Amino acid sequence: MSHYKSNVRDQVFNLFEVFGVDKVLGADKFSDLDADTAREMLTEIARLAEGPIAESFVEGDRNPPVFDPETHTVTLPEGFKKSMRALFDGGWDKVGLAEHLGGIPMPRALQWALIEHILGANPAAYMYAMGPGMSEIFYNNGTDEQKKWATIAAERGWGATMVLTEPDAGSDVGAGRTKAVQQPDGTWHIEGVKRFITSADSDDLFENIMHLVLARPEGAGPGTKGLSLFFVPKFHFDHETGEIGERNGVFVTNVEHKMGLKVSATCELSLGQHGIPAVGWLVGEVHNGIAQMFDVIEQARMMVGTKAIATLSTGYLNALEYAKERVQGADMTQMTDKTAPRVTITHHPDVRRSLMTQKAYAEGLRAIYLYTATFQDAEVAQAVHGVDGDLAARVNDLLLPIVKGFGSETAYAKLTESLQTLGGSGFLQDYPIEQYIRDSKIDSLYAGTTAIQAQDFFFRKIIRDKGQALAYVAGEIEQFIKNGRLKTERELLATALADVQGMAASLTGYLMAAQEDAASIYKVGLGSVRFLMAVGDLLSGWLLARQAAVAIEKLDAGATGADKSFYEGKIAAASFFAKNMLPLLTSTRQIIENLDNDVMELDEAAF
Amino acid sequence: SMSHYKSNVRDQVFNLFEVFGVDKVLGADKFSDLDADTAREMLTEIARLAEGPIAESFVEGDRNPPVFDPETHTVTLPEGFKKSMRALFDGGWDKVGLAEHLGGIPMPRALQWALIEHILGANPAAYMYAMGPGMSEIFYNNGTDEQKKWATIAAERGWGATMVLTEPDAGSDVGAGRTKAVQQPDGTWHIEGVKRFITSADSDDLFENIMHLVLARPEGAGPGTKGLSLFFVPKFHFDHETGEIGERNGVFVTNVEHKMGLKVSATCELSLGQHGIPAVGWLVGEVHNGIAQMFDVIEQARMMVGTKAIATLSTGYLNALEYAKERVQGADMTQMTDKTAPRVTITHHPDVRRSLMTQKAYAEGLRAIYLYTATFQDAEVAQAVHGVDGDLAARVNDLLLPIVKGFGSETAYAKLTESLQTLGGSGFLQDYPIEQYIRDSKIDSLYAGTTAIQAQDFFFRKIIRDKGQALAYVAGEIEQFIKNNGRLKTERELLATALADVQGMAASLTGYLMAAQEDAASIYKVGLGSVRFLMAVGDLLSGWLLARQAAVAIEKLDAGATGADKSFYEGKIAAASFFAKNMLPLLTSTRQIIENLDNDVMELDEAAF
Ligand SMILES: CCCCCCCCCCCCCCCCCCCCCC(=O)SCCNC(=O)CCNC(=O)[C@H](O)C(C)(C)COP(=O)(O)OP(=O)(O)OC[C@H]1O[C@@H](n2cnc3c(N)ncnc32)[C@H](O)[C@@H]1OP(=O)(O)O
Ligand SMILES: CCCCCCCCCCCCCCCCCCCCCC(=O)SCCNC(=O)CCNC(=O)[C@H](O)C(C)(C)COP(=O)(O)OP(=O)(O)OC[C@H]1O[C@@H](n2cnc3c(N)ncnc32)[C@H](O)[C@@H]1OP(=O)(O)O
Ligand SMILES: Cc1cc2nc3c(=O)[nH]c(=O)nc-3n(C[C@H](O)[C@H](O)[C@H](O)COP(=O)(O)OP(=O)(O)OC[C@H]3O[C@@H](n4cnc5c(N)ncnc54)[C@H](O)[C@@H]3O)c2cc1C
Ligand SMILES: Cc1cc2nc3c(=O)[nH]c(=O)nc-3n(C[C@H](O)[C@H](O)[C@H](O)COP(=O)(O)OP(=O)(O)OC[C@H]3O[C@@H](n4cnc5c(N)ncnc54)[C@H](O)[C@@H]3O)c2cc1C
Repeated sequence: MSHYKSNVRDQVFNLFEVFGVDKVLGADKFSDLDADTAREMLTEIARLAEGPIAESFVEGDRNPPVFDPETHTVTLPEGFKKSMRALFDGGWDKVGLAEHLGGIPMPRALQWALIEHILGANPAAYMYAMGPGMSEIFYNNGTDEQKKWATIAAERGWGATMVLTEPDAGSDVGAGRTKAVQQPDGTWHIEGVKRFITSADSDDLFENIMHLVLARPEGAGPGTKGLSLFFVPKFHFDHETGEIGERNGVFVTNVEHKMGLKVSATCELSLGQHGIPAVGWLVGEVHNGIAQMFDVIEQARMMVGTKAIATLSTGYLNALEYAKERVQGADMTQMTDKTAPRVTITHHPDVRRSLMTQKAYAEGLRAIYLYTATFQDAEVAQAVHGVDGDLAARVNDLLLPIVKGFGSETAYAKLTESLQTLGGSGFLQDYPIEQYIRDSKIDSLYAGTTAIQAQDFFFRKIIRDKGQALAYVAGEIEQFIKNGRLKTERELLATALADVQGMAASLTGYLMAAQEDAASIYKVGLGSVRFLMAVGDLLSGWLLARQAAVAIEKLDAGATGADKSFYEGKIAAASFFAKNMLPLLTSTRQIIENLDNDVMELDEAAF
Repeated sequence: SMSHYKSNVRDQVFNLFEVFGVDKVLGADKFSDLDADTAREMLTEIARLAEGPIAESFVEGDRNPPVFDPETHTVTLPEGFKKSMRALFDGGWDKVGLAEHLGGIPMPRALQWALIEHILGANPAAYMYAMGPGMSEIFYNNGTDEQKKWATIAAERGWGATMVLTEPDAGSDVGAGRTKAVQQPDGTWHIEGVKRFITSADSDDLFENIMHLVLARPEGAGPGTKGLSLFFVPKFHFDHETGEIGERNGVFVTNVEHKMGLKVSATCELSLGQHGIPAVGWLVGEVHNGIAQMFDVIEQARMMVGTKAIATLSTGYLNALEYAKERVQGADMTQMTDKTAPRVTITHHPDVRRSLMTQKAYAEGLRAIYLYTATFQDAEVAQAVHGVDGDLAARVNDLLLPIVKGFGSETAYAKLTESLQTLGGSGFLQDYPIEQYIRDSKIDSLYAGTTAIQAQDFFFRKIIRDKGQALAYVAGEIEQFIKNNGRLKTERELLATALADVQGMAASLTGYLMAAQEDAASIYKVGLGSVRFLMAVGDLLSGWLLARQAAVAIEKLDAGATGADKSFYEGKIAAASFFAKNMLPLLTSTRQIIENLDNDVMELDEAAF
């Protein structure tokens, strides 16, 4: 069929058998959505993804968008716009939208499971379809008058952008210099150049685009605290009827040539530089821009991590299908007999090692983002964890940089194994793995680099949090550890939990010691990404072991056939991950415990 | 990026002269007519040519890739890339290390691969196209007297060459190939089959002829690699006396692959005797010894591929470093709470220094590894610089090749991830060369034998079949460095742990092999651990060679180095110390993992994956 190989079975196993999300289906906010309907929804969008969405995956990469300087617009390849129309015609751009904007109320964990299929099949398609979701964010932060415009924007399916980055302001958002000048009538004129804006033009997919633009009001203070957020539409419109009016002064000037994700137009965006003003409306009519924009960034970060995990999953399943059919070499137990029967390559230990590595990380990462999503609804977190609203928000905030940072880094790294499994054929564009790699490289960069994820995780999600979310998660792991067929895995998990706790203590010591010895803080920076990755590995190992515990229960109860095979794979993956990935965390702890500032004191000229 | 290529002659000369003492042999015996000054001038010259005319078409070759005409069975290469090829030819760089009697300049292999590194960093496909004369020398070495005259012609005319092994069903398992050879009464052979993934099988109008060295199975020969013979199959027939090109021979490209990277290297389906015209082949050396003869070629290809990956990581790192030096973003971490603190260049950030020193230490440790390996590729160099005789040097070179290839390919691709990350969002742009470095280097874990095949060769052939003699030699050199100022005390302690870890890995895997005498399935544990073992030995060699470099750097600083020299030597100490403290300890956990491998993953139903 298509390049995209989906895994609804594993999503349903997580949602229902592991986390118990079906417990809230049929109750309260989700009163009208039952478990059967949720499963039909996943199967339906999986088929959409495997069909018309994936159909244009190759085309978007081989025949990428073209910038037109004669009109300051972008043209998209026809096959990809056909895929977009399939997404829209099915109403999938209203996934998880609030009911009053036309959505179907559902748990976030189900919402992200639906979205995984789009991100695996053609992830730029989800990015162009995020308009109604961003209109909901504008609604939540807007005045009563602005909530009327957001409703129009959602109902009409306008596109949307998030507009922060400038040539000199990427990780350091607060350095932005785009300016906002209030006009007598209460609107603002926005002036500046922004860079790397995803979907800044989208051909004729939509009748309008809502740009949500960070800019600094004249006279405002420095840094991110001096930023405000502005609603800046591509076209002016009638605030009552929605009728599209005159062009607004916000124009793309270039489209970047990228390693991958080529069909996502990534644009320099000029505001008020082409002779008409870029009129913006202060969101909520309050000056609170970085806090408002982080509502969007949080979702972008969830999407980026889920995208990376979706891509690893279809990479693994492509590699697995290939390995099952590729005949090459003799069985290793017959390697000295040059007339021995040839075997398929799944018989080779290094290939089974590779495949189980891909499998355990893909499925561990899926469990992680679905686990994370179970904290994004108060009702779900109460129902399935017994955790109240405040703690749930802090745990979600803790896990987001794991989904994003650990997800992006891990998926790209393990796709290397997926390609390797194809041999020389993995290097061909004939197979989709090399495009998976190119498309996923950006996931460690956009929505905040890995280093920024790791700094967020430690300084904000742990230290500022006074460790409360982290202690909750460590307690659940400890509970699992304390509890026969999983005794070895629980012992390996106990070592890994202790290692992560040791890392956290060492970095906390380096931070606290910076009050008297300022350079001590550098050791936190030196260790931060490795710590983030260690926590990701610990969470993967724990959730895999929890899956294997469920699988043991189901096999004991008499699972047969394809179910039995699935459950056997969960036990194998949990055991392989505990025995081959978790122990490296001990060496990483000892490395972190011995970090020093030699590398910081070295003259720059010595590099 | 046009001038994408950033060279490092200074580090090459440091290794060649200050660390390994390869100048000990320059001006003596086989190298009597090449002195150290000349060697350094050659490195400077090809590095300048690489940074200029060769690198000039690096982007062009990827963005305007070769185009196949299926009716002429030929490829057209972009003009800018052919201009780069002519610059290489006009300088004689396709004859680096060629025997004097073939028109070469005799030189140590360590110098030859250091020269080639610059071409591989600037435009690696250019060197692949230019390997013809080196092939001709291998053909010369393996040929009859008469073939030696043809090889001499081919080298003097600069013919291109290919190595033709792979078929759709015979990649890792070379012995499965079905291409056949049909003996003719006059002693020639007619070759019949379809080969796949053949690099340079057509090369536009770069050459007047191409020598295809083709593995094929004589009718009625036995199975496996042992049944294969090697055939000289020219693209054009030619006058065996004068070299004048004659009738087109029956060997035709029928497809050119669309690849992730290395796009300018035409990778070809090659049809032999399928178009009603015989593919005439001449039996190499007029003996049936094909897989042994072809491994002369494979050995050089594996060395090249490892050197290519390392060359590419080096320029990726130097590009990231020059970017990081200029990019202002954020406040110093000591001022992160003060939102009015001065902005700093990103080399001030701990994670960026960590990233950069990771790239540096791996790029420089890998350079030391391939140059160390090359010092064993001449008996006279191995004797002068290491005091080892010809037989042990060959076994040590053989031990190290899968490390250069397997560990070099895997490591370079992985650490280029850090190089790209250093550029931030800009690293994802084609405006910078790192994303093409990544795509171009992914192939290096695959062609010339996959990493799994490298690790299996390393363990079974280069350790077990060798009775551990080469490994024991290397380990003994590491042990002596550890035993020998206490300024490298911590590094030596860390290397001692890493050496014991690698020895423990080797003992575990050897134990699994011994157990396979009793339970055949125990051998699977060797396969499960083999790649991790090969990578561990690479880390150990990197950490050791960097520490040796640190010891020389300490001597030079003590003697009073100043200026740029001083900065260079300080960076060697920092790299060796960073690598010992951040890379080597992981080998302890890897050893423990290998000590506990089991066959659960082998017994699992394939359906459960
Ligand atoms: C259908 C479902 C319902 C509908 C809604 C859901 C749909 C969502 C739609 C969104 C889609 C997104 C994608 C859009 C389409 C195209 C795809 C594009 C993908 C990626 C695109 C991008 O790259 S956008 C640019 C991303 N840039 C970054 O992420 C910035 C990276 N740098 C940093 O994060 C730095 O660390 C910052 C900038 C934070 C450092 O500045 P600072 O030193 O001033 O920060 P601070 O002092 O630490 O805190 C300042 C201020 O900021 C708030 N804050 C910080 N960190 C926060 C986190 N992690 N979470 C929330 N808020 C955060 C905070 O208000 C703080 O104030 P205080 O609380 O400290 O007082
Ligand atoms: C000194 C520096 C100066 C150098 C100058 C440069 C000169 C080079 C010029 C090049 C000419 C132009 C060429 C242009 C090409 C440019 C691009 C190249 C890109 C890479 C292209 C490729 O990929 S070519 C295809 C590569 N294929 C492989 O590598 C094969 C992978 N599979 C394996 O290796 C398997 O492990 C094999 C096939 C070996 C398993 O078969 P088997 O089970 O039958 O093997 P065995 O029983 O273990 O051994 C059989 C036979 O083979 C000999 N042998 C095996 N392994 C050897 C090694 N490592 N080294 C030498 N010989 C080896 C051995 O003869 C054995 O017989 P026994 O000795 O055991 O009795
Ligand atoms: C495909 C793509 C799409 C994008 N889409 C959008 C979009 O829709 N909207 C938008 O607003 N932006 C968008 N961006 C911008 C993107 O978020 C930025 O590229 C990213 O935040 C990194 O910023 P930068 O590129 O300026 O890199 P830099 O900030 O210059 O980072 C360079 C290097 O320095 C490191 N570094 C920087 N500061 C620190 C620090 N304080 N501590 C430690 N290390 C540090 C980084 O980790 C990185 O390794 C997009 C980018 C890409 C590539
Ligand atoms: C760009 C490019 C250029 C090339 N140029 C040439 C050339 O000039 N000449 C030439 O002869 N060939 C050439 N090749 C072929 C190349 O050497 C083969 O692709 C390579 O040997 C792998 O073989 P394969 O692709 O058939 O993969 P397979 O052998 O099918 O390997 C598939 C997977 O199975 C694994 N596997 C296979 N056998 C075993 C085993 N026994 N034990 C454990 N794991 C195993 C592999 O490691 C890999 O992960 C080229 C290939 C490429 C991609």
